[PDB]
Amino acid sequence: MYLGRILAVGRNSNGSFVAYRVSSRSFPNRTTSIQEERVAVVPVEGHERDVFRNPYIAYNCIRIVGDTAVVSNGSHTDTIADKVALGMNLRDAIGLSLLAMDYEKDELNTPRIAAAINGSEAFIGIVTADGLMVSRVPEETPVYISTYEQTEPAATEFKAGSPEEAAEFILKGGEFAAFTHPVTAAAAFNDGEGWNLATREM
Amino acid sequence: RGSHMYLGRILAVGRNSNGSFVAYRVSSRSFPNRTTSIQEERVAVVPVEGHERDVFRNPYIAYNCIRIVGDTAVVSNGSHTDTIADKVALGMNLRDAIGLSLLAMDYEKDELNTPRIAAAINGSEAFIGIVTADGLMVSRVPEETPVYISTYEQTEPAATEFKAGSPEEAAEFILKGGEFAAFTHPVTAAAAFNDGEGWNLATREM
Amino acid sequence: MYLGRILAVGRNSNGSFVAYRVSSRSFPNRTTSIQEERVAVVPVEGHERDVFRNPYIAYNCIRIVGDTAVVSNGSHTDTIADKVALGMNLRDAIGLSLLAMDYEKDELNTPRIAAAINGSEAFIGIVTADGLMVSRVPEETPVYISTYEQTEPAATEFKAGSPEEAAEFILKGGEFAAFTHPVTAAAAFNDGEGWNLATREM
Amino acid sequence: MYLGRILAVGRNSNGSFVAYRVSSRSFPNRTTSIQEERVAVVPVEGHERDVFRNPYIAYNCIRIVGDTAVVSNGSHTDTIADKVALGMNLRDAIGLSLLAMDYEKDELNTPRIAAAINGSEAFIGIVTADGLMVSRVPEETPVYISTYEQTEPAATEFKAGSPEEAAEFILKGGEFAAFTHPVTAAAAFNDGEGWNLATREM
Ligand SMILES: O=c1[nH]cnc2c1ncn2[C@@H]1O[C@H](COP(=O)(O)O)[C@@H](O)[C@H]1O
Ligand SMILES: O=c1[nH]cnc2c1ncn2[C@@H]1O[C@H](COP(=O)(O)O)[C@@H](O)[C@H]1O
Ligand SMILES: O=c1[nH]cnc2c1ncn2[C@@H]1O[C@H](COP(=O)(O)O)[C@@H](O)[C@H]1O
Ligand SMILES: O=c1[nH]cnc2c1ncn2[C@@H]1O[C@H](COP(=O)(O)O)[C@@H](O)[C@H]1O
Repeated sequence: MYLGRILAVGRNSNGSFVAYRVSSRSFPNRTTSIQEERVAVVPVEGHERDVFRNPYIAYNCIRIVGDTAVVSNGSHTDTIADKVALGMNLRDAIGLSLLAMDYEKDELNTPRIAAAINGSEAFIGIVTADGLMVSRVPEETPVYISTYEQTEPAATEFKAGSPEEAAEFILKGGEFAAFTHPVTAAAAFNDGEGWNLATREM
Repeated sequence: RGSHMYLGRILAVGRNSNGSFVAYRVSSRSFPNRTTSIQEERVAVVPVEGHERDVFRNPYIAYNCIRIVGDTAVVSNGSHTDTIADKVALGMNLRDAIGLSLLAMDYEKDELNTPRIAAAINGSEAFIGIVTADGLMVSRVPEETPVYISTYEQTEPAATEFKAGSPEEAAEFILKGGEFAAFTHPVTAAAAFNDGEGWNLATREM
Repeated sequence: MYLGRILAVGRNSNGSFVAYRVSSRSFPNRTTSIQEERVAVVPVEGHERDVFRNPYIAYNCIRIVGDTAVVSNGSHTDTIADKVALGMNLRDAIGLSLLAMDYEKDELNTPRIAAAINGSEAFIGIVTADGLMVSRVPEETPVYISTYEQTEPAATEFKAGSPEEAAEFILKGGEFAAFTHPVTAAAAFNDGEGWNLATREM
Repeated sequence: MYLGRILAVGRNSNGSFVAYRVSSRSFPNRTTSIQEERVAVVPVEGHERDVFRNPYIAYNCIRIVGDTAVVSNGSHTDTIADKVALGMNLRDAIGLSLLAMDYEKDELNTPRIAAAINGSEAFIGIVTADGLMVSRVPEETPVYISTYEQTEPAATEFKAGSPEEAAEFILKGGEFAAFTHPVTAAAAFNDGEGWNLATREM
């Protein structure tokens, strides 16, 4: 039931997207913030100092580089987006970044997850204490992955026609309604005219 | 799927009640004139006498398929066997050695985008990996069971009750034993086995 | 004369060490903090929010993993230290981490610098918009490198017999006295009985 | 005076190029062969079996991928070219390939050298038992590097207006005339209308 941090990526009849949701037990005092071409997970007012207690709770969860949208549960969002910006195919950008940064060094060896999608293809990846996996996202269906339990891509009928709807869906919609401890969500959606961002709170 | 019993190159890795091992088998349709050769701490896949020039026709048919570096055994379907073994020798955990090598070398640029597969195992752990046109995967080998993977069809680790108590038996098994008997076009096989007193090598022919 | 962030690594008659110094014009309100097996560069009281303005000003500058000391001007200190901890020679740990993380995406394409040293060898590295370099530290002499100007290893007669002295030296000693805008420094020293840490302020 | 394998890269008033020269003491029975978009170093008739004695003597020394020319002293020519073809900037393609493949495991720890150049930029690299280096080629001057002695980029007034002239020059021209044991050379030249290849023998 508790999947921790979750991300979804893919395309539906309305367009392409990436969605992100923070689920948390020990660090629930966080929200999402939209800035230029990116969405950051940051502490809510009055909890700024939490970033000094744990180095894995504040980071950009979404980055937009040209026609590409990158989503992840950590600072590797920037590592991956930067490589894409400097010229590197999606598979290698995710693969190299995850191989180098590796799983998080906390009490649970929390995995680093990520995905990236452009106009022609998409990839999803994860690195844990047991391995590294980067795979092409099925053209026929959107998928999601999480840091706990669902540490493997899983198909999902992700319905959404805007970033607002995408963020809401991963937060409280469909099968995601059953995953516990929701805190905040964000998403990027491209209906063909460019990437738009949005966030949703409980 | 089912009607496609040709798996191409196959490797197996794991431990059983007799010890730890890596096994390799060459299955081939277009390059069946090859054999395995044992050299110092390694086993190479090479053309049989009279076909030496094939290496100049295709750069992926001759290579070391097994390398032993200290307590570690490395197995793969290409020259990345050396890339990985070298990193292990210079100090690099198994997962990263395989991951970095496969990420860099990538799938083979032939008519089928033939994947590069590999595995490595030491006294405490083992990892298996593959890189294809659709991705990269390196995973810890289950302590409870040996696994195998191939370049075609079985491009994902699969459990196997690998019975063997020596490198000779391991090579024979992946060549004609158990479920491997059903995989077509066998050519030659090799294996490394460690019963606790060190890695020993062997090859088997049809 | 402004070298930005500086690091030194090597051995002298007293032992082996790594030293780090923060020089800064736009973010001078920072100090160094010692925690378990590491030293972090963090904002001084009342400036915590600066970490949300620039993602490159707060990070562990020194990490100790067993017999190895790692020093760097960014979060790649952890990326490198983690690889060393999981088994990876110094050259590759630095090489892989810098190749993946790359130079910083600010107004100056600020390079990422790093060094690591154990009982038998040491390496130093840098990645800029013009390249990547990782090299063995000369056994005969300590060296230093910075993010601006001295973007290449340079020999230095680094005198010090403790982490306190090492931190002081890179802050105000020898040729470092001429490098401007000093803010805070830290160092790790091993006289043969283990790595000890220290920080020094102006 | 013996530099082993040598490569040059850069641009002059006539165009851009990469040049390669095999110098050898123990394996002089080799020549260069032009194939589709590539030049291979192979044994001369009657010495085919040498490839089974040493794994580092036969390989593609030049690969052309679209607007990019790649040159190297080993099979990493393909590793690098393939990454460029699949989308990867020149610096990272060379950096990743050299980091992974490393120096050659022979009696001399022979380095792996490489360079790549397209319409807007060029990079040169080397990996030895002492390190890894990938750097931007100066826009103002061509440079060369070798496996022995000149294991660092060096400026060269490389005169040539065609691949034939480029191959000849690195083989017997200018300062290269002084480097001993020449065997065979090859080059790729782009005067603006595409990459053309050529080889030259003593
Ligand atoms: O948003 C996040 N991304 C990545 N790791 C996180 C995040 N939030 C928490 N963690 C890590 O996961 C552990 C578990 O957090 P929890 O499951 O929410 O209680 C923490 O101690 C952190 O180290
Ligand atoms: O032993 C091998 N290892 C890796 N690739 C191979 C090997 N043998 C053949 N190949 C590649 O796989 C393609 C198919 O070989 P085949 O399946 O035997 O017909 C060839 O064109 C080669 O590029
Ligand atoms: O300690 C540091 N490590 C890495 N980058 C830094 C650090 N301090 C500042 N920077 C970056 O360098 C730029 C210039 O900083 P300044 O030279 O101190 O004014 C900043 O805008 C940051 O992006
Ligand atoms: O063309 C080449 N590229 C890379 N290494 C080579 C080449 N030729 C020879 N070598 C390596 O360099 C060593 C010395 O070659 P030599 O200097 O020509 O005698 C050999 O044993 C090989 O391992």
